[PDB]
Amino acid sequence: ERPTFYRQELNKTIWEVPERYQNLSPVGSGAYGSVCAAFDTKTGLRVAVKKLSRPFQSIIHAKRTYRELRLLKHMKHENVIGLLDVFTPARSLEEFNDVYLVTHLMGADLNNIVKCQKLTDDHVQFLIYQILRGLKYIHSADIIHRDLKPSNLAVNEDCELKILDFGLTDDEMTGYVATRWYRAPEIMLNWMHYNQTVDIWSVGCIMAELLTGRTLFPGTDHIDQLKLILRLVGTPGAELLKKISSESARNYIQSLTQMPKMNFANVFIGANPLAVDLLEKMLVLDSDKRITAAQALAHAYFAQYHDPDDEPVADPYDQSFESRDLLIDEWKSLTYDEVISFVPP
Repeated sequence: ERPTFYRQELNKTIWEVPERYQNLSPVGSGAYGSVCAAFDTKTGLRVAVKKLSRPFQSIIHAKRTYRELRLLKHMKHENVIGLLDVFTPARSLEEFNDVYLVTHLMGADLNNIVKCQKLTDDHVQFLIYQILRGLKYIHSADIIHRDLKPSNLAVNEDCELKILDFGLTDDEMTGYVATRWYRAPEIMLNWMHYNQTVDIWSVGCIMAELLTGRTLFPGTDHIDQLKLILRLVGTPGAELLKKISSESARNYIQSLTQMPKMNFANVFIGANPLAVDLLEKMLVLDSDKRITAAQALAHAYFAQYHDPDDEPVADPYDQSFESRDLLIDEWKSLTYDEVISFVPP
């Protein structure tokens, strides 16, 4: 059942893939590996074929490679980037070295959408609706995205959306950078263990922006960002304070001049009041009191799209491997096993 593979060198990289993938075209690269756009003659879609570079260079890499493959194979939802195929030209574990992932190619991320046009409220309900729909699925499996942002949301000409490369160095989070602007404060300052409510905070930031055309919390750094946040939602109370482990963070938080939550109706002037209500429920300083993806889908803002019968949950995702210490060669074997055992949808 092994498909026939064919080799070729495109932009200094050798690609050895099944013949079902045609017209490969280099669409970029990075620290992760090279990526080609291709015509998948089986599904008929335009796909992204990524060749992982040195997936087993070290224990840490070998694990990351395994983790991403595991996460991609699990996701089966219209609003979440799923795995269309995974392969290696190797005929055995001894020859196993390169890994290729095939995912659907959506076109552009949310950032590129907003650059080309001005989104109506109807566009925003639909886009947030889909994000929440995919998040309910993700969360039902006890999986946290961890780094939801406009660049991690692919959209197409029909406004359909899919959540991309989930959270898998802080340097990328320093300064006036977008990569940190959508992060819940409790994880930004390592105040506590992050749970899925961290994603709901990212959604509020994104929805606010789509409504105003402006970044909700464009901090010049972590502290500046924290002040922009506390200013909007108020400084912490005693109940939220007890939940912060670090005695230093508490002392710091208690040093700030206390402020009340601002009126969201006067921040998001002219926005649909339902959207304003929902944002107040998403941007709650205490993560335990944030609205859940499931609860949010049922909020009146989404009445035109909500359908409790077309908002599926996922099968349990087993992440026991996360707390497992193995050698590079063992992680590689596990990875190999996941590849050859892949079953097309």
